Amino acid sequence: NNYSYIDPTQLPYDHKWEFPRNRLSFGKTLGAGAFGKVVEATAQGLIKSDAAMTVAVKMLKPSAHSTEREALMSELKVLSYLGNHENIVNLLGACTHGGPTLVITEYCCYGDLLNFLRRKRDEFVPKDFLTLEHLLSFSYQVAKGMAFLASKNCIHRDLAARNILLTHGNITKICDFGLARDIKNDSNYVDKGNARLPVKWMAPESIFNSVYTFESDVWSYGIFLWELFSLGSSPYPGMPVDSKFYKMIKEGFRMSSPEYAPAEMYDIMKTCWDADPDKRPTFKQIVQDIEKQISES
Ligand SMILES: CC(=O)N[C@@](C)(c1ccc(F)cc1)c1cnc(N2CCN(c3ncnn4cc(-c5cnn(C)c5)cc34)CC2)nc1
Repeated sequence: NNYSYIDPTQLPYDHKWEFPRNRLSFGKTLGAGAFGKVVEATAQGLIKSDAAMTVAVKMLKPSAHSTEREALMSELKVLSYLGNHENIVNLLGACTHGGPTLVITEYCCYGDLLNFLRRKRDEFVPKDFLTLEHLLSFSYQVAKGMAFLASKNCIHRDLAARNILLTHGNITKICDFGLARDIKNDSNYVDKGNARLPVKWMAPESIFNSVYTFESDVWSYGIFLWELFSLGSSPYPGMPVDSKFYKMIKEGFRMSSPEYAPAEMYDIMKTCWDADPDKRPTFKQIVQDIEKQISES
């Protein structure tokens, strides 16, 4: 074939990103798991020659298999291809010469939104009080970031309040692109792996058939909205993940409206959870909907 879709993970690493690893000073661990960790760090001279800035640095454990090493490089290449957006945790640099690959991203000083909502829950106002206006703004910003990803033919596959971070100026940023994929060629992705999965955030077709699409990211956005307007409650309260859970989801059980969700935001949630993926809204449509809500506020 003389025309093809360019696979961003096949492109060369662009050395414009390269930063000297001796100019990083690691601080505390921000997240940790089986394969590696993300740490806070000081980067000396990263943007301005004479200034230090705080960054986040993603790194694998020395024992990481080659499956994990290439996945980290692939994530670096996807972030390089996507480009910059206000509502994602942006790539700032990488250390790839010789030693372990380090991926340097923006640091979000307020941490993840799930923990933020839970801390602010008891003083929420339906001073520095969380308000409904904050929640509408966060819903809008995450929709904008996801619309951006979809516009680049990318899916995230783990959208959840725990993977939205908060930084200065009430700006929310989507983080953790380890499972993000460009799906330009086939319009879906079939997960063949065997890791633990975020079942309560997954579309039914992802649970039952391992298929991930633009539309399954939209399902997870609906679950995120329920977390958001519930001020950080866990989804499907009182329902463990077991045979009954899957049966109920398949038969059409859905969560009810959070107490603080405006009717038009619960309306979005319900459409995000349509059993038919074709009936779910796109992120582009969601952005326009929330825009209209904010302007009428
Ligand atoms: C399955 C798995 O192993 N995942 C691994 C463990 C993984 C790791 C390495 C690897 F190579 C492959 C996978 C994983 C992947 N991402 C992450 N994070 C996403 C990025 N993040 C942040 N970014 C930017 N700023 N920021 C600020 C805070 C913060 C916290 N408190 N306060 C006050 C601020 C947090 C972050 C937080 C965690 N944490 C672990």
